This record gives sequence, C-alpha cells and structure tokens, in this order.
Amino acid sequence: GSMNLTIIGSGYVGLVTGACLADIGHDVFCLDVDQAKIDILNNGGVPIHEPGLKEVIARNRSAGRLRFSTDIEAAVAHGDVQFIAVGTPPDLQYVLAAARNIGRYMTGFKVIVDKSTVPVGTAERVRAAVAEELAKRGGDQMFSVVSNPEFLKEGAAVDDFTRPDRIVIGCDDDVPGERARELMKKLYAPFNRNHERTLYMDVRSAEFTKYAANAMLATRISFMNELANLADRFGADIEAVRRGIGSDPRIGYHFLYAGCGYGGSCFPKDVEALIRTADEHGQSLQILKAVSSVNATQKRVLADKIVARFGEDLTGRTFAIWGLAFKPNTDDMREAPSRELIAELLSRGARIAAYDPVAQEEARRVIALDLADHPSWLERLSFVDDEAQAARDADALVIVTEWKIFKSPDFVALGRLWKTPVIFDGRNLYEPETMSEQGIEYHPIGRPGSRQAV
Amino acid sequence: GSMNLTIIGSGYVGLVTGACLADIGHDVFCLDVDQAKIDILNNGGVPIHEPGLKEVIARNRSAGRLRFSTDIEAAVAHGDVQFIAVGTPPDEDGSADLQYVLAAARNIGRYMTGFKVIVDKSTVPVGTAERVRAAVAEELAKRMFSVVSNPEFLKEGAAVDDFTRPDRIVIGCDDDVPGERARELMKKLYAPFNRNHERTLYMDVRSAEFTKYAANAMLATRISFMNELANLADRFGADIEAVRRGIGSDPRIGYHFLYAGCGYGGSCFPKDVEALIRTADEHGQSLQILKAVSSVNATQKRVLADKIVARFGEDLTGRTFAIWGLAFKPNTDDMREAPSRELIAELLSRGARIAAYDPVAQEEARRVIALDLADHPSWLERLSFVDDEAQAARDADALVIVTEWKIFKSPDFVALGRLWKTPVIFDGRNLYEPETMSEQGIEYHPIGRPGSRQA
Ligand SMILES: O=C(O)[C@H]1O[C@H](OP(=O)(O)OP(=O)(O)OC[C@H]2O[C@@H](n3ccc(=O)[nH]c3=O)[C@H](O)[C@@H]2O)[C@H](O)[C@@H](O)[C@@H]1O
Ligand SMILES: O=C(O)[C@H]1O[C@H](OP(=O)(O)OP(=O)(O)OC[C@H]2O[C@@H](n3ccc(=O)[nH]c3=O)[C@H](O)[C@@H]2O)[C@H](O)[C@@H](O)[C@@H]1O
Repeated sequence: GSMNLTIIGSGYVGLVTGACLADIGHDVFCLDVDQAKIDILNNGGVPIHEPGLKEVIARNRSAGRLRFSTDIEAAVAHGDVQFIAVGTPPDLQYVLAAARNIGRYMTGFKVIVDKSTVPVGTAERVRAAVAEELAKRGGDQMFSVVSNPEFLKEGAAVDDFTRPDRIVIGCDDDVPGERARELMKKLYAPFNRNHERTLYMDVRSAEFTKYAANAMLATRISFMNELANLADRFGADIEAVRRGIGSDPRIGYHFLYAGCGYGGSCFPKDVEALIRTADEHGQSLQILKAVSSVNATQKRVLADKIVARFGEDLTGRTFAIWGLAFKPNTDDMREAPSRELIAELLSRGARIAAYDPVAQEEARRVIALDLADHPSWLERLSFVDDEAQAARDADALVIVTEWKIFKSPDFVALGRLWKTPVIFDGRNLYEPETMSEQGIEYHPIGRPGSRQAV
Repeated sequence: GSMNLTIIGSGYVGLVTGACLADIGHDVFCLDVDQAKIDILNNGGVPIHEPGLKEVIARNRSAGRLRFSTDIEAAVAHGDVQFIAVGTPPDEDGSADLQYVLAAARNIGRYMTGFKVIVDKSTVPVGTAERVRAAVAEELAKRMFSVVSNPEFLKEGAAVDDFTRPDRIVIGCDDDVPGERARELMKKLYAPFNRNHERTLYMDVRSAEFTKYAANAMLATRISFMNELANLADRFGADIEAVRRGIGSDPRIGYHFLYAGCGYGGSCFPKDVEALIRTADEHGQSLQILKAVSSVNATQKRVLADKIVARFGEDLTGRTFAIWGLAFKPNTDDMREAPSRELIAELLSRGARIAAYDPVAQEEARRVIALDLADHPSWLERLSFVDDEAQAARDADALVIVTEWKIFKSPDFVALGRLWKTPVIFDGRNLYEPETMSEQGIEYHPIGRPGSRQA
C-alpha cells in the first residue's frame, strides 16, 4: 500500500502534491534548498493562499507522514519515487540540478517524476543528467524518468488534487519504464478505486498534453473575446451566443466567458512557450499566435472603452476598481488585467481607488513595482477596505475580477457615493436590462449596453 | 396543440423539418416552386440520402398532415407559421445568395391575411431577419407579423434523429408585442420536444442568427487546433491521439471534435467560417483566430499528397494510388469541399493513376471531380472508380484513407495482399494502431503519430 516518496520543491505544486499524497497514507519527504521556506513550514505556516492546505499539512506532520527539510542526501535516500516539482522561472537549471542530485546519491532503483510543467523533451535531458552522474560512480543502478503533469488550479488545488479529472502518466515501455509504470500504478491506486482516472501514454506525449490543454483553454477564451467584439458590431449578445453554442455537447459550457482577458502564471506562459518552441522547430502556430494576439489586445479593452467615453486626458476623473487578482479566489497578481488597466488610467492623469477581497497587499506591492518609474502616478492610487468606498466621487466603476461579493452589490448605497452612475464591466456580471432599469450606464463586453450607455 | 404550418423549400432542411413537425401532430404544407421536385415527392420518392425520411413522409401524407405543392397562395393562406427553409447557394463571388429567402418573404407579405410568424430556418447571415421584415412590410404597405430566427442543427445522413432528439432548440424573437406573440406560438409549436426536458433556448433575433455561425466556427476551430498540433507532434516525436485523450479528459474541453486528420469539408464549416471572416472584414474587424483556422485547414488538405511526394517523389507518373473514402464525411454522398477532391487533383496533376472507392458517393464524386478537372481530360482518364474496396488496391503503390467509413475499420489484408504492389498506407483519419500495422508488415503513415516500424 504505502510508499516512501520525496517531493523536490516546497512550492505550490510541490506542497499540495506532497501534503495530499501523505494524506492518503504515503510517507513523504518534502525537500527544498531554501532554509527560510523550510523553517516557515516547520513552524506551521503556509507561504501560499491555499484553502485546506494548512490543515492537511498539520495532520500529516503529526501522523509522521510529512517532513520538511533542506537535507538533499536524506531526501534521495528516503524516496523510491522522486517528484521534481521545482520552478522553471524565465530555465531548466533547477530541474536539472534536482536530477543530478538524485543521480549523485541514489543507491537503488528510482522513479524520477517530472511533475513541474516542463517542455517536451525535458524527461530525456533529466535522464541524460542522472545517467552521467551514475557513470561517474561506476554504479549499475537503474532508473526511469516519468512525466506526470499537474492540473491544479490556484485556490482550489487541494480539491483538484484529491478528485482529479484524470492523472496523466507518460512512461517508457522498456524494462525500467515498465517497472516505473507499476510503481506509479501502486502510488495512485487510491484514486482509481472507482472509474479509472489514470491515463498512461509515452513520455513526450504526456509532456505535450499539459501545454496542449492550457492552449485549448486559452483558445476558447480568445475565441469568445473576438466574437464579443463582433457581437458589438452585429447588435448581438455574446452571453446568449455562449449559451447557444455551449449547449452543443461537442463544445460544452465552460471556459467560454468573454471578458477583459486571461492572466495568471500559467496560460500566458504555456501559450507563449508552445509558440516559441514550435517556431524553434520551424513551425508557426497560427492559431495560438492569434489567441495570444487577441488576449494582448483584450487586456486593453477596458481602458480603451474608458478613453472612448471620457477622452484621452483623464485628469480630474476618478475610477473605482473592483477586482485586482488575475481571477477570483486567489491573491495572485501575475499577468493580472487589473495591472494593465490601472497603469493605463494613471498614465492619463486619473485617480484610482481599488478594492479586492484578498489581493490588496499583493496588488500594492506589484503595482508599486510596475510604476516605479512614475512615483507621481502612485500618489493618485489608493486601496480601500470596503467595495462601496472605492466608488466615492467616482466617474465610473470598473469590474475586472468576478469575485462573488460583486455579484449582488448595494446599488442604492453606490448611488449615494459615485459622481456618475457608470459601470464598465470586464466580466459581464449583470443583466443590461436590469442596469437600465436602475439608471446605470452599463458597458459590458460583447453585450448591448444599458439604454444610458447607448 | 396542432398548428397549421408552412415550410417553404422542399430541400433537405425543409423536408426533414416539415416531415418531423407533421409527425408530432402539426398540419404541414411543404411549398416549392420546382414542380419536378414536388412530383418526385408526391410519387413517394425522396431527392436526398436521408435514413428514415421517406417512411416519415409516407406516414404523414397518409395521416393527412403533410402536403406537397407548388401552390404559393395556398401555402401562404395555410401557414400561420411560415418556415423559410430555402437554399442559399453560393455566387461566383462565393457568398450565399439570399434571393430565394427574400423572394419567399415577399410572397408571404403579398398574400398574407392576418398575423404571421415568419421563421428563418435555413442558415442566413446576421441581419437577415431584418431584411426579411422590411421586405414583408414593403408588400404590406402596397396593400401584423414577426420574423423569428430558428436555426437548424441537423447533420446530413442523421437529420431525422437530430431533429427528433435535439440538443437544444434556438429561438430568436423580438421584444415587442408582435415578437412576444410569435414567441408564444413558437413555444406551442415546440411543446412536444419540451415535454419532459426544457430544450428551447430563447434569445433575441440577431443573437440566434449569430449562434449558428459561432457554433460551426468553434467546431472548425477545435479541428484546426488539433491539426496544427498534429503537425507539431511530428516535430516533437509525440502522438496526437495520446494528446487528444490527455486534453479531452478535461471536461472543460470535452472529448468530441478533436480528431486530427486530413481536414474538414462539407457545405457548412468552410461556408460558415468564411462568412464570419468576410462580414467581420466588412465591418473593419479581422477575425485573427478564424483566419488562422481557415488557413490551417487549407494547408491540412495538402498533407496527404505532401507525404506521398516525400515517399515516392514529385513525379508520380507510373504510380497507382487506391483511395478509400470520397464523401466529405462518412454516411453521406455529399462531396462539397471534400478533402478527397484536393488530394485526387494533386495526385493526378503529378501523373498518378487513381482508383477510388466510397460506399455511396461514387456517382457524386465522378460528377464533381469531372467538373473540378474539366480543363485536364488527360488527368480524368487516369481516374477510375471501383465498386469493391479491395479492388481499388489492384497494382497500387499505396492505399490512402480519406473518409472513415465504418467498413474501412476492418480491412481484409489477405484480399489486399492478393492485389497491391507494395503494402503502404497513408491514413488521413488515423483508423489503425501503428503497432498493429507493424505486426501485419504494413508501412503505415498516419497524421501526427509515429507510423509503423516499416514506415
Ligand atoms: O497550469 C496550471 O497550473 C493551471 O492553469 C489554469 O488555472 P488558473 O490559471 O489558475 O485559472 P483559470 O481558472 O484557468 O483562469 C485563467 C485566466 O482565464 C480567465 N478566464 C477563465 C475562464 C473564462 O471563461 N474566461 C476567462 O477569461 C480567468 O479570469 C483567468 O484570468 C488551468 O485552469 C488549470 O487547469 C491548470 O492546471
Ligand atoms: O450546419 C450544419 O447543417 C451542420 O454542420 C455540421 O455538420 P456536417 O458538416 O454535416 O458534419 P460534421 O460531422 O460536423 O463534419 C464536418 C467535417 O469535420 C471533419 N471532422 C469532424 C470531427 C473531427 O473531429 N475532425 C474532423 O476532421 C469531418 O470529417 C467533416 O469533414 C455540424 O456538425 C452540424 O451541427 C450543423 O448542423
């Protein structure tokens, strides 16, 4: 039943993977070279915004199934299966360094699992690195490198790990590959007690799958954003079109919400990576280039509409911003559309009052960096603790991230605060007709505006 | 519950819509101006390849719920709801001709007494319902109604099933009093389909018009997306079918319409994506993604010939290729935009001899390919069509699979071995497992996967 596992990288993917595998009964050693992070974890803290994770870590540490250490040798000796879950910042040196440490110390068969999102062909480089360490030692030790990508969503990662749609395992079919596949089967057995959730394939195809999946999700979004722009010209309603096409089971209903673009640390990075490596291989990915181009423009749509409505010089104007994080339920600001919007508005002289239920501190940090070259613009940026207060004296309210708290606001209270009842909605939260009936000039994406907007 | 309905257009969308609405108890008048077609229908004949249709027609003629006539005034007088289901054939310009829908609209307005719901059922560009309304009001002025968009989501060869068990019914109606009146009539009309599960989606007219194009555009996008990744899979040494399993297993993406191959055809996808691209360009918007999907599909239709040239050389004089599949998809004789037409033209242009087989599309293929290649009678002399699938492989350098008819999924390699010159297969639909092909000594070249060892 229970196996000795090591997770390399105490980051987000690594922590959730390690904690949840400990939670099904495996004995897990989480390695990170950063003593500070390890210290934080061993003092019962959690460096990430991840519901349920602290309590999973806590109960498994107490049960003796989860340990946090910087001790590389102890990590190699512990784990029969070694998950490489280290970052790949804008660079594979860390996954390759992890691989070399396994090769330099291992004394028996190892399954090395590439769990971090890595380019196709990485498993072969990991294999070469481990092999060369073994050749220095003269040892006969055998091993196999497996690709097992992550499909977690920030802020929902514990549930996504615990009830996955599928588990993708790319393995070789030679003798060590089959030995590794058997160990992976045993490792994930508790997830396969009902429907089979594991999908086995070759290593290169598993590596490609992760990029292809995110690329298709991004493609759905940019597809709808281009059609939203066309709906405006046609006098059509993209939300009606969304239900109209999503109701074909071959299309499906999810990931078709037009709005102010996709952000995060996944889609832009994985789409761009796939475009770049295809180009390096002599192929221009026409659809993915278009998807990326559409998204770049779409992240400017809110400010463009604001300029169309109010003029190029926004000095003397105030805008309330609802939503900062790149999506609901996280404090993550990476590639957040709010950052592009706020920079654009500040550059034109506007004042900005911003609200987000959880992301205020991170937004303050990163926007101060974004606009470090314009300290005077930052003097016009404030953050408020209550959503309605952002609207005080505002010429318009701008919705960027569809946090639930924004879905049924107190428009009466808003009416007593704002200068003019104007809403630009990058996430289509409200019915236009309802906004009309409430005296709000409503500017959604791809839908007829309220009558005041027209 | 029974209403009196008129269907204008005794073509494919019209015949299925008319016959199946009669079948749920409505009294249907099917109008068409072509007396020859009306005759074939009243003689118990049916102009199209459509399983189950003839039986449905026969039953409803007998029940007195289905009539066929060329009588316009009778048609307009019968139909409280008037479905416009006429064709929109291309022009030399390649845009859809609306003349027949507007001619139908005008006729309604010329003879109509009392309220009418005019339903645009054939696929038409956003804004067509407004042109129809104006044309009807034009005719009324000389002498109350509402125009509704109710797009069709049928699949040739499965139209009766698709109509009888729809995923959804889209109804686009106006917000005013005539529009509200039409909406209630549409609800009553479709009541039997919503009896146990609500299947109707109501929206405004222009959104319903747009929905039809948007749906087909997304389907085409999924296919071109996978075809571009298939070409990349070759460069990476990955397997596009493994990638399909790996991404389609995310339910936000879903498992359907992710089969890479030799491209999409038919009279719907290329027409509807081209129509979106063109109309958008005419409003000063470039649809970057749809332009890329159309471009990749044009390139994908060259891939099989490309592989054949890579394997045998640029001059195919003295080569013979067997082609399995001609129709644009299985279960139809429809040759519109078929990948087989481009492949066959490219191979013949290089000197090859071609022997082609399809379970039902041979006559249509001969007709349409003779038109395609009318300027090159010497190429046409090198094309023949065979009535048995194995016979196409006689003296063939390679077999090429273009359309995944079920029959091809279980080849008799002993029969093929008694016939072909070299055991080489180019597969544009990925029907077989490359390892299995290796076991059978077949040199196998699929799309986006490593082939057999012999390959
Ligand atoms: O590679 C990863 O680790 C993860 O990347 C994404 O997860 P994430 O980026 O956290 O969140 P999403 O919910 O995918 O949102 C991405 C962006 O798309 C936007 N979006 C999403 C859906 C939609 O319909 N429209 C839309 O604009 C969101 O607002 C957000 O800015 C994927 O959803 C996960 O499956 C994948 O595991
Ligand atoms: O507008 C219409 O009347 C119809 O158009 C298409 O139906 P159709 O073109 O008859 O047939 P499809 O099964 O959609 O096939 C279209 C093309 O895509 C190709 N295809 C399909 C699926 C796939 O995964 N890969 C792929 O290449 C097929 O071989 C074919 O050439 C739509 O599927 C229907 O929903 C729509 O009602």
